[PDB]
Amino acid sequence: VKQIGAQLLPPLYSLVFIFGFVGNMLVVLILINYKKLKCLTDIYLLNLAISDLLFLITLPLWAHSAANEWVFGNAMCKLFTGLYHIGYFGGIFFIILLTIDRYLAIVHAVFALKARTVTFGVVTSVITWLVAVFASVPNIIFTKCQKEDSVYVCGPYFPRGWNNFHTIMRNILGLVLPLLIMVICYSGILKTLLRMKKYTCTVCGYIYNPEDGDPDNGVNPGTDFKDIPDDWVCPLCGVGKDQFEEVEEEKKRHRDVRVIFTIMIVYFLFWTPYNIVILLNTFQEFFSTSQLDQATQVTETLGMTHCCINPIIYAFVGEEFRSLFHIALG
Ligand SMILES: CO[C@@H]1COCC[C@@H]1[NH2+][C@@H]1CC[C@@](C(=O)N2CCc3ncc(C(F)(F)F)cc3C2)(C(C)C)C1
Ligand SMILES: [Zn+2]
Repeated sequence: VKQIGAQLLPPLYSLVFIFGFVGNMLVVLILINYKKLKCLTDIYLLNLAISDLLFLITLPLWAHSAANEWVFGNAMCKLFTGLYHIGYFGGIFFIILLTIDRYLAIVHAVFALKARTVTFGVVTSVITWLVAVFASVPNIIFTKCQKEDSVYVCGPYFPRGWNNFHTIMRNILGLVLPLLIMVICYSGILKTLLRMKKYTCTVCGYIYNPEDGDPDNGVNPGTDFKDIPDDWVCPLCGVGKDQFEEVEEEKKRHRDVRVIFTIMIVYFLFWTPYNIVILLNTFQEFFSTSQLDQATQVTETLGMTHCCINPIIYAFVGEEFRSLFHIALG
């Protein structure tokens, strides 16, 4: 495990820092220059890129210290632990705000006034950074630079009280809160999208509008396509219900749900294994102890590579890159 750490992490963390810094800085430049931070969602996307930047700028010191002793001092050990937790806790909170922003705008039809868009986004973002700072305060206090087995190490030294409280709070803030928000928000968004979703016929091209409906053949307005009976047929050509296909939303705010939903799902796939093993390692209910100790180190690496995956999601899943690529040519 110690030799695997000296071999695997230095080149891995170097590649994550190169791909991560260039990618996340491009997101910041595209939000400031192309989008101009006009919408409310753009301010939280900018803070999410800053959350990743603050996190990934600590990788050169972790990459270096994976193969040799800690030589930056106790002051840098405390500072770089703060940037890790502010970047980690900060990031997950801005993903929750982007999910809440979409839930209220799609499910409840709420909108920020043009004059109060920049004012609301700035005040709530400062409050989020303050809550992310207070969540990192315990980790900055107890993480120190001490010597263990004649080797200088920058690691956590929490008493049994604050260590148990650290573990449960990291799970509540990084695993229970985002997952509890995911199930309530995205289901509610899926419910309202399904009712308003339009369906196009593959034969004649007849686009079924739910707001208008089809009063002619006994379909009152505002009815869902899934709620229409099986014996129903197309008004133009009279084809069957099985030939009708789905239509993508014309509104970019409705198509943007897939971008933020992926960001949330990818966060869980990378950070849940770490959050679960620290809970199993701290609260040894039935627990073999060496397996949980090595598993905490392996799952931490996975979580630390997550910083460079956010710009890759906006490139492939998001249409904001393909639109910018067409503008860059003609
Ligand atoms: C100062 O603490 C930091 C801020 O506060 C939270 C904890 C965080 N811990 C740091 C994060 C960098 C760190 C690390 O990433 N490690 C440990 C050693 C290790 N050894 C082998 C493998 C292996 F086998 F899986 F490859 C993985 C790993 C994972 C280390 C390189 C300095 C420990
Ligand atoms: Zn038809």
